[PDB]
Amino acid sequence: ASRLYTLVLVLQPQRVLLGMKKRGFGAGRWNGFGGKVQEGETIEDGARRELQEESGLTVDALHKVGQIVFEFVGEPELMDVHVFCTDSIQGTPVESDEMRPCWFQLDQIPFKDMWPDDSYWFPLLLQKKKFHGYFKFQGQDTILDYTLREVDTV
Ligand SMILES: Nc1ncnc2c1[nH]c(=O)n2[C@@H]1O[C@H](COP(=O)(O)OP(=O)(O)OP(=O)(O)O)[C@@H](O)[C@H]1O
Repeated sequence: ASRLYTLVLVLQPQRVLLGMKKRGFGAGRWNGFGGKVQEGETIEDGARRELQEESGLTVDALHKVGQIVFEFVGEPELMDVHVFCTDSIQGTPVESDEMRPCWFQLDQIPFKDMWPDDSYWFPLLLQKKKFHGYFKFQGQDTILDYTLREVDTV
């Protein structure tokens, strides 16, 4: 019972781009760019499309960095999130009614205003490591249990 999602982090040597979600589930947090994979599109195609829709950026080269499964107690569907990274983009980030982009220096990542699971795997992403993770949440603020392991192949 899992649904496919993508998450894209535009990570450059000195900075990372995040977007403040304006509405819906998880509004008020800085997150990567992503969403549900559509019928007839590959996971990577879905990741490229979501980055454009949510940030206005065009990505050519994408790299798989992680796979994270999110469980929300009381919600039947698991989120099967395929995480990707790019340092190679075109365009300028665009603010829309749904999302506000902002660049962050790597030592100023706003963890207090991000999903709690980011504090576990973002440090791996910054050190160019690949990972498989699982987080079980109660509501939007509490991690009940989790697992996280580094892998060589995502
Ligand atoms: N680290 C994280 N942990 C948990 N949830 C996260 C997360 N990062 C992140 O973006 N999310 C949530 O993941 C969800 C992604 O789904 P979404 O943005 O609503 O997209 P959709 O599948 O509806 O398609 P879209 O509207 O085209 O983007 C949102 O509810 C975000 O709050």
